[PDB]
Amino acid sequence: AFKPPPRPDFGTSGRTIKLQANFFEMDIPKIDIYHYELDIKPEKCPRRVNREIVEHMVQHFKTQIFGKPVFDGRKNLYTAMPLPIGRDKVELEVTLPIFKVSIKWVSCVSLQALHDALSGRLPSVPFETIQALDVVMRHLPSMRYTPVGRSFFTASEGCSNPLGGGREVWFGFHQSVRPSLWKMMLNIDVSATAFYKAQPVIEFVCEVLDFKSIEEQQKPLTDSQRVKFTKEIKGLKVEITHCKRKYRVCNVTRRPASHQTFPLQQESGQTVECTVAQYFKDRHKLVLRYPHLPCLQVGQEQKHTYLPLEVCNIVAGQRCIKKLTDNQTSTMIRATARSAPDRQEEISKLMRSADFNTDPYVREFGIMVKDEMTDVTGRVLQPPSILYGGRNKAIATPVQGVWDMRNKQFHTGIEIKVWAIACFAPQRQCTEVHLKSFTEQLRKISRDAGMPIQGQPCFCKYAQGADSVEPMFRHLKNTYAGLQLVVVILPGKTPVYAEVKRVGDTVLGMATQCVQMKNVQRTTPQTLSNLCLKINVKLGGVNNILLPQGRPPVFQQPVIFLGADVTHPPKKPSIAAVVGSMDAHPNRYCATVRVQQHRQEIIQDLAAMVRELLIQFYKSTRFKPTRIIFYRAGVSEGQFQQVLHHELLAIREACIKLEKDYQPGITFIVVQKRHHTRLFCTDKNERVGKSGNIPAGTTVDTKITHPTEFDFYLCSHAGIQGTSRPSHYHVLWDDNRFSSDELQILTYQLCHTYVRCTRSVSIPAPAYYAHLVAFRARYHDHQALAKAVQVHQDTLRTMYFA
RNA sequence: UGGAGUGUGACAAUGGUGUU
RNA sequence: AACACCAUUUCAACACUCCAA
Repeated sequence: AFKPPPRPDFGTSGRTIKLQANFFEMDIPKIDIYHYELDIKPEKCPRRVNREIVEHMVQHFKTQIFGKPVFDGRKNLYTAMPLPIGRDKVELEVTLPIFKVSIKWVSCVSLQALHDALSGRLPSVPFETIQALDVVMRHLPSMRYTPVGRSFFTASEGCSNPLGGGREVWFGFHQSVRPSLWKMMLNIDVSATAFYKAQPVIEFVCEVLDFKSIEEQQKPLTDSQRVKFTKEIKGLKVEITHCKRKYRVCNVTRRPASHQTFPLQQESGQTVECTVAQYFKDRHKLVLRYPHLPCLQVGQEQKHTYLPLEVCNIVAGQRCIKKLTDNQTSTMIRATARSAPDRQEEISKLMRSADFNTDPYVREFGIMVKDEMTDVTGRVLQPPSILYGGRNKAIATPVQGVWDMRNKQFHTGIEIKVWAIACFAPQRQCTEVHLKSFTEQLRKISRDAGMPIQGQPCFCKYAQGADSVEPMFRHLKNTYAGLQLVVVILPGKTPVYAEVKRVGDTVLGMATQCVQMKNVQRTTPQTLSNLCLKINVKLGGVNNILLPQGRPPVFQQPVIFLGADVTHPPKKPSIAAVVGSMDAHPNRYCATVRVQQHRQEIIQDLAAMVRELLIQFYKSTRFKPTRIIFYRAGVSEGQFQQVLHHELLAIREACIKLEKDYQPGITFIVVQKRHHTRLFCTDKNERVGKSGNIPAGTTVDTKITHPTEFDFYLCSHAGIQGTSRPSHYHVLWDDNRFSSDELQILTYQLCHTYVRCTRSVSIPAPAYYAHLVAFRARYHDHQALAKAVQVHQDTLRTMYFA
């Protein structure tokens, strides 16, 4: 439970398809770079200030040192060539129109060891080296661009994309230095956001208040305009233009600049009441061109510092946080999240205009970055045959990641004979005609799906308030003998849903299915179809199974599939969910959910959860799992060592305390949807759909993947919009000794066992289910709430989370 | 609350050190 | 009570697109 497994082989299954990744090949020298620690007092200075201080320290001490370093911004310094120092601390003083800086030697970072690491020599890739290189590549844009999080943003070169108000669209990019199979690469992905337009505040008022010009009004119209302008400018930073000095707007004055008064404190004689306009007229010899406009209150309310709008400009680099209107959000998504070729060309254009090969800090260390994206081979895996049943027992073949139930019926359809209707929406907007039409349409779709509605509901009543849920359900449960389903019509977002699911899933164990109000009014066959999928699954039926004869050889012996995900509160306990397959299809899953420490992603009581699932598996199959496939979802790389250490033991421990010396092979895999890796089709004809993304099933385990460890990219879903995010899978452990092809095919095949739709999903079904279970337990003093997530006895043996 | 896909969030929340 | 900074938390929220010929 310490070391991750090496990649066994390279996959050879599927049709090859020429690809390009958003990785840019880097040429890195064998030179050793030198690392030094800085010590700066005071110890609270912002990063930008630190970079500024170091910048001053470099040029003013060229006679002693620096015969061109890079900076972290906080206690990390690198130089290409060495300097006159030692392990001893060298302290000096600098001045900024007053700081004390101490430079201390730390260590040497050899890039020869980096080549030995990228090659087959050293198995471990020095993290300190990756950090150093990343600091080098980020040093310039950290000062040149506007840093946000881990990305860098900037304005537009020619055109200027507006948003209205004081906003406009600034574009940016996220860079990160990553290790590869043979050569270091630079990962880069573009993005966009909304910044405040760098303009005079007098024009900001014009744009916020919908003025063609400021001379449209000679006097302030209303208190509401004051509130609106304040709502937009309160909190923003502005620079002055009659001396430079940056200020922060705390409020907007009620009175015009001609009447806005303040304590003048004219040297001696203390304060005299003076208006802002008279002040700027006397002191700064400036007559206000627009004295009828209010002032910006800046700084402290006790300080009484006001500024006319015509001397203030909004400083650039200020991102917006305010709510975006329809046109703003539209123009945003109408200029970002574009199709795959558009994003591809944007990244290329970015790599062309960023020009890393001409920047001094990059050239200092002799680093060369390829201006073209990295070509990668890639290969499209083969979609599994989906077996439907019914009278004909037809087969569905996933075309482009999507199939349908046209002339097909469920593998195990359920004859629904007893069911109820409880509408919580007002009868005024939801007539009985809507309910009957919805009933007819539902019955037809149901019977067509192989899950026939054998007749009208035994119950149909309107209701209101969540307090009506628990009593009614009890009555419903006691009146009608052997009811199968309770359909709950909701008028939108309401606390009713949470109680419906609480009473339904935990308290009584009744199969409940909520439907939004509008879908009851106007009904399409597709919606009713997916709804039937959910119903048929919730009632214990089987929608569809993988073709039994068309499965990887792992199924030749009893094997269980586990999925795990963790959800954190908005102080409240977090909840971890672990699901497990309960048959050999594998279609049916049982859910286990626990409560945990705040924001602790490491599943603590995992062992017991696995124990339950294992026990339930034996109860449902009469077979003991010779293999355990654990899909962990939600953890990032920085948590791997931690998670893999505990949870794997937690799994293994569960296998020991159960029976004798029963130790099946555990295959610990980490699913990751959140990453800055994009894949594009090289051939224009290979593009799929409007979004023009890579075809569903695209598999990559070369060039852009880890040099030594077992990981692979799999785009298992078809891109509906924008650019697809290929799900990344990292095998942290593997006792079963999977081949690349086998595990990739198994994973892609498990992406077809999703029971809520006739499509291929981005992540495997167990992980998705685990996410649904977790998010469901969200709707449901610590030991008290620990039993709140404990679902019902009869609900446990079902997929209520579906 | 029919479903899937992908954009935004990072002046985010907390515990920590520290400031007139 | 405001304000800085260091280490963590991709959790959740909102929105959009797609499911006529």
